[PDB]
Amino acid sequence: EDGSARLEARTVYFNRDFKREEAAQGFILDLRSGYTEGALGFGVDTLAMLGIQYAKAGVAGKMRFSQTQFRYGAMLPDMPLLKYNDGRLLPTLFHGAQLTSEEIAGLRFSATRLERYTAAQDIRLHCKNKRYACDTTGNRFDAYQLDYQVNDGLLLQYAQGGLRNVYRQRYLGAVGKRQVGAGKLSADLRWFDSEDAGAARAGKIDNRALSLLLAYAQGGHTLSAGWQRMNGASSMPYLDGSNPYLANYLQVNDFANPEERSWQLRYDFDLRSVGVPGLSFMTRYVNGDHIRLANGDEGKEWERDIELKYIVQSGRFKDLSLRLRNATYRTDFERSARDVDEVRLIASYNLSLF
Ligand SMILES: CCCCCCCCOCCOCCOCCOCCO
Ligand SMILES: [Ca+2]
Ligand SMILES: [Ca+2]
Repeated sequence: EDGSARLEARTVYFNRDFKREEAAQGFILDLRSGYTEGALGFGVDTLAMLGIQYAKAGVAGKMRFSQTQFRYGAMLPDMPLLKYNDGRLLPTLFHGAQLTSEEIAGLRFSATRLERYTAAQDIRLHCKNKRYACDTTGNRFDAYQLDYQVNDGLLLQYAQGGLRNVYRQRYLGAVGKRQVGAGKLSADLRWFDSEDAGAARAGKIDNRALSLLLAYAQGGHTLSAGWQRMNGASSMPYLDGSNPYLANYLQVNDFANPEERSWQLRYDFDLRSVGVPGLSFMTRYVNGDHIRLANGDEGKEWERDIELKYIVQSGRFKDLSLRLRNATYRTDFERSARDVDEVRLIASYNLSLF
C-alpha cells in the first residue's frame, strides 16, 4: 500500500444469561506506513491498544521488492489456519514474521512463523470447553499457504502448518461467486486435516473438518445453507485467540466437537432496498448432533443468532456503527454449564487519520 492510519473507538456492552454482564471502552490504533522509495522499500507498522485496564503496543518492520513483502514484529494474522478473533474488546496480538509473494499474478504465496501472542505469552491450543487441555503450549506456530485464483469466479487454496509439539494441520479451500441470473450464487468449500505433532503436548489429536456454505443473493436478500462435519477422535484444533474457519462458526459455539454433524440456515437482509440505507438484518440457525461425548452417549446442541447493524448516514456522528448481536444456545449435555443467552451491543467508530 501507500499507507493507512486508523484510530478506532469501540464501545461494547455484553450480557450473558445462564446474570453476568460487562461494559467496555476500547481504542485501537493501527498505523501502516508507506514504503521508502527505491527498489527495496522500507516502512513501519504499529499497533497500540487501550481498554477498560488493558494497555498494549506493537511495532513491525516491513520490506518490499517487486510483488514480495516481508514483515517482522507485531501482527494480526487473518488466514485459514489462524483467523484472528474480533469478538472481544481489543484483538489478539501475535508476534513473528510474515513473507508474502505474488510475482505471478493470481498466484499468492505466504509464509508465517509466530513465536508469541498477547490476549505477552506463548501460543496456546484453544481449549475453552474441555477435551484439549488448557495451557497447552507450542514453541512457535508455522503456516505456509498457496492461493490460486483460477478465474474471476474461482479461488483455490492450499495451506499447511501447525503449533510445534501440539499439532499439524492441512487445509484445502475453494471459494467463488457466479451470476445466475438476476442474483449472485456463492459456494465456499473448506477442509482441514489435523493430527498431533512432535511431543504431542495435548496429546493425541485426530480430525478431519469439512464445511460447505452455499449462498444465493439477489437485491438485498441472501439465503444461505451450510453443512459441516467432523471426523476422527478429536475436535478440530485451533489457536487460542482465533476462530476456527468453518461455515458453522457462530456467535457462541463452533459445532466442531468430535464427530459432530451440523446444518445451517441463514438469512441476510440489507434494507438499502426498502430505503433505509445503513440498516442490515441477519438471522441464522444451526442444528448439530452426532457428538461423541466422553460419556459414550450422543450429544445434541443448537444455536440461533439474530443481528442488527446500523450505520449512521450523515451528521457529526456519520459512519458510527451500532451493532446488536443475540445468541441463544442449548445442548442436551452439561446443560447448566453451557446453555447461554447472550446479548452484545457494539458501538464502533473508525477515524481515518490520513
Ligand atoms: C423464542 C423466540 C425468540 C425470537 C423469535 C423470533 C422469530 C423470528 O425470527 C427468527 C429467528 O428467531 C428464532 C428464535 O430463536 C429461538 C427459537 O428457535 C427457533 C428456530 O427458528
Ligand atoms: Ca508514509
Ligand atoms: Ca470445540
